[PDB]
Amino acid sequence: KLLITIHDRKEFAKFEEERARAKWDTANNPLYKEATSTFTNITYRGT
Repeated sequence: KLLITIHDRKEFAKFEEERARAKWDTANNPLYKEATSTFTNITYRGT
């Protein structure tokens, strides 16, 4: 798990830039919820 955790947390360590709150918040501002919306934020155009 040691490297499997370091060699993988890279993504987390990367996605951190978006919700980097998951280390001292995760939920704080809806941002954390917006980081996921970043997916729908491209379809949120309702069209």
